[PDB]
Amino acid sequence: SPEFMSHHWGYGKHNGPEHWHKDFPIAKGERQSPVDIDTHTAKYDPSLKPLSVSYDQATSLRILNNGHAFNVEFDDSQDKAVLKGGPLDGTYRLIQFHFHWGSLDGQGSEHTVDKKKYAAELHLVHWNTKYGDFGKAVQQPDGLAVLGIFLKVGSAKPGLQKVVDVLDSIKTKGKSADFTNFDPRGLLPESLDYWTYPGSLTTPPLLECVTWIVLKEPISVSSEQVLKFRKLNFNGEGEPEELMVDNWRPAQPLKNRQIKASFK
Ligand SMILES: O=C1OC[C@@H]2CNCCN12
Ligand SMILES: [Hg+2]
Ligand SMILES: [Hg+2]
Ligand SMILES: [Zn+2]
Repeated sequence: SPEFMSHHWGYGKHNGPEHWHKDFPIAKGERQSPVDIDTHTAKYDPSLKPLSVSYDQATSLRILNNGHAFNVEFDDSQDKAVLKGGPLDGTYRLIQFHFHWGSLDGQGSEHTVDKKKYAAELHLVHWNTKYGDFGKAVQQPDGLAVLGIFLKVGSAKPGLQKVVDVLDSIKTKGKSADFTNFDPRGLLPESLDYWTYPGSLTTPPLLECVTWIVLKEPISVSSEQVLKFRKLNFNGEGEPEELMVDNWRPAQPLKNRQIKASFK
C-alpha cells in the first residue's frame, strides 16, 4: 500500500507535489512548470513562427502504465515525427505522449489559463536532435519541446478512442501492451495558436530543459472517454486499488519568465 513499505513520489497526501522538493530540490528552481498563463500579460511576438507539426510518418510502438500516467511511446531513431518552427531552433523528435487528468471535470490540467483548470492536459514530448538522444538532451536548457493541449469535456474525440479502449489492458502499474499505428494527429485541435515559455518537465526529476508550446484551443473529449482514464490504477496488480486520478502538478512561480503568444 502507498507509503507503507517505502516512500516514492506520487500524487497523494504524503508524497504529492508539495513533498517532491525533499528528493528533487530543483522542484523549487527558477524555471519550473506548469505555470498559470495570464492572458493579459503574455505578449504577441510577431517574430515567432507557425508551429510545424510533421507527424505523417509517426511510428507508435507500445503503451505503458508507469504508475503515474500512461505513456504512448514512439520510434525516435529517425526524424519520423518532428516538431519544428515557432520558438524552436532546429528539429525536435517525438518520443512519447501522456496525459494528466482529474478526479472530476473541474480540475486535471497542469497549466491554467487565467486560473482556469481544464479537465485534462496532453503532453507530446520531443527532444532536440542536435543532442543525439533524449538522455543527453535532458542535460541542456533547450533539450526538450513539449506540446501541451488542454482537454475539455464535451463531444468525443474520435482519434482518442483507440487509446481509451486499450486502457483496460494496462490497468495497473508496470503493464505495457503493443500499440502500433497510432496517429497523434488525431489529438490536435483545429488551430495551432499557442503560448510559449521556458520551463521544466512536470514530474520528477523535474528537469529544467523544456520549451513549452501550449495550444490555446482545447480539444473536446467525451465524459465517457475521461471516465475511462479514471479507471486506471496507480497500484500494481495484486495490490489494493488506488485510482489513477489527480496526477497533475499545480502551477509554480513564474519568476522572471516571459510567456509569448503566437497570435495577435
Ligand atoms: O494571450 C493573450 O490574450 C490576450 C492577448 C492578445 N495578444 C496576444 C497575447 N494575449
Ligand atoms: Hg511513477
Ligand atoms: Hg524509442
Ligand atoms: Zn506531462
